[PDB]
Amino acid sequence: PANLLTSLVRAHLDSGPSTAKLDYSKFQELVLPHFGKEDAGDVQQFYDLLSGSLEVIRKWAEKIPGFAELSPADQDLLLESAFLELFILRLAYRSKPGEGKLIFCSGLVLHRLQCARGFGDWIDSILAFSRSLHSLLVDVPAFACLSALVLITDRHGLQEPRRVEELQNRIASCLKEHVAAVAGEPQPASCLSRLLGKLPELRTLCTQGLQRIFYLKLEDLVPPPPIIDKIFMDTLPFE
Amino acid sequence: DAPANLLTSLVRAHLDSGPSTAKLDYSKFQELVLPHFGKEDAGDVQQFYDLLSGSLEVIRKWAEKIPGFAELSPADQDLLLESAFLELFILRLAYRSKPGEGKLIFCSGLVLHRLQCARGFGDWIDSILAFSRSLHSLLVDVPAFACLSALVLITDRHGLQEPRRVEELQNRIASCLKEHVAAVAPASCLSRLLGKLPELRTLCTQGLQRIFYLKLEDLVPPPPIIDKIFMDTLPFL
Ligand SMILES: CCCCCCCC(=O)c1cc(OC)c(OC)c(OC)c1CC(=O)OCC
Ligand SMILES: CCCCCCCC(=O)c1cc(OC)c(OC)c(OC)c1CC(=O)OCC
Ligand code: NA
Repeated sequence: PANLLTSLVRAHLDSGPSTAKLDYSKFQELVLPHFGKEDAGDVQQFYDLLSGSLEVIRKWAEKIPGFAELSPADQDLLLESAFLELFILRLAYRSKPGEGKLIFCSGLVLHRLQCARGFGDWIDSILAFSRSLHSLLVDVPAFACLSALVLITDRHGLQEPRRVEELQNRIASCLKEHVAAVAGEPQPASCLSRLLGKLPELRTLCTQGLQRIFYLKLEDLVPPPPIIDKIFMDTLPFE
Repeated sequence: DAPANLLTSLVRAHLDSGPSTAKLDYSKFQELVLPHFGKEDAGDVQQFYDLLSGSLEVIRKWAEKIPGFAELSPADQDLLLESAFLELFILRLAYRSKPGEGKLIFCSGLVLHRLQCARGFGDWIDSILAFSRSLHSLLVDVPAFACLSALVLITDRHGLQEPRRVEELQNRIASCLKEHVAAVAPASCLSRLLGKLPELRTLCTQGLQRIFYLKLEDLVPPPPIIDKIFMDTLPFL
């Protein structure tokens, strides 16, 4: 149970690596003593980790009941506008901040110190958020709704903002009755307002992502892939 | 007119572009403010912008005083000014500041404590004060600095209509600087100074990032000419 809750759960679990398909062939806890200060390699990896999730988040979104029923312009705006947030949220939930382990959606496992030069201090902020997310001890169905709710949310330029809002309300309702379905002791709506407290912090983290990309576009060692670029420019709110 | 003529003009342009020890404005200064670090409100951001704008109006009038500059084409004067503004704002602020006391001293005469700049400027201001210490330790005298800042401005820029008249004027100020440093008694102070250029370069980048961040945040609109400088400098636009 139940039918919305189970589709979400399935779309979530299907959009990422099983425990058995994790790839450690690249993971090095020891690296340094060095920097890039930015090397091409760092930057090209940063961007490749980013692009990797694109196709994955896009197929995940399609399995959300109702998402395929929004206008195609609305589907593309939600996806573009939520991309960085979904990338951070899913990374944060997937990773293991106690050990400094980042686990990407391909299955690829990397150490923080392997990510540092590419992501800059951003990786540290993501890790902090992941530490905080972990201690909320959020279950899979709660997570399945939370990420869906990051995607399905009001955005400037929506064609059918009311239909996006009814789809979001179904999801929030599903969430609310699921975290109340674990009743004793909590049943609180404290659990709830704590998990929902994680969305603004996420938006703040996304801004830090846009900051890193601005910085890398500035130095121009290696251009972003056009779809990341398009999201950067389509979502920077300023002729 | 008819001592030291180009040099005299440079010094005189320099000195009239900034405050006398007597004209320092302690009216907003507080030796201790307790800021909420990492965040900023509209008065913070507006002061940051005003500080940038007033600096550019002042750099404009100083430039009008460099012999030859005001006879460059209008578009050339604009382009030189817009292209060097961040460099000049950082170099001039660091040169007159008092980092041993956490004091930023702007061209208008406004004195502000590092703590007071934290919210508008973010980390950038701390890094500018590092460059102040770095600059101050080279003991660049005022006539050397008059020539140096002027050479930051007068330099090749892509899109000049009259690049050779700019290079002609660049040659004039270099010969002028050389005469001066030879009149005041290998890898030289200038070589040493050129060695600080990467610091200045990074501080300009850090300025461009702070402005990006604040535009993203959008508490208040930026001044048009500052916004145009930010936008013109982006190599991807
Ligand atoms: C390489 C750095 C060495 C340390 C010197 C620091 C610069 C300085 O405080 C200074 C000292 C002067 O007197 C010697 C002077 O001329 C009157 C001068 O120009 C206005 C300045 C510069 C200035 O920007 O102040 C105006 C408010
Ligand atoms: C044209 C593309 C060049 C990109 C390089 C970084 C641009 C920058 O930081 C900058 C931007 C400006 O305008 C935004 C500007 O004038 C205010 C300025 O003063 C020299 C600098 C400083 C500078 O160019 O030297 C250190 C980097
Ligand atoms: Na992902």
